[PDB]
Amino acid sequence: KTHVQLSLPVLQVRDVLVRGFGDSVEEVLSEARQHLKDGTCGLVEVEKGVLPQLEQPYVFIKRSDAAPHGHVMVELVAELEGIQYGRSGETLGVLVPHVGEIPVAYRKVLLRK
Repeated sequence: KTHVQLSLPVLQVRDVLVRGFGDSVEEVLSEARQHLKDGTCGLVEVEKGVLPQLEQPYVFIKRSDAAPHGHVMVELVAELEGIQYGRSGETLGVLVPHVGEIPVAYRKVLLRK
């Protein structure tokens, strides 16, 4: 399928134990996609002071369209030293590995895979 319905655990930035996916734009997009498939991916909602507490390169989920079955359609965009790789809509948050942190909420998305 080109799209997959996922429910992403929303984590508080100060709870996150693994604060990014790796060391290059290509690796973080790769790793993010693998963790999304494996159900081991969390979402941090971006506000003032969140991104400097996480590791670059960043992987964002961004709204790709204006929401089947409650699931917002999203795609992945990476960012490193102020340059983004991908072009998409509004940020829903920054993806991180999930290693058992307790979420505050779930975000239903339809991921372009």
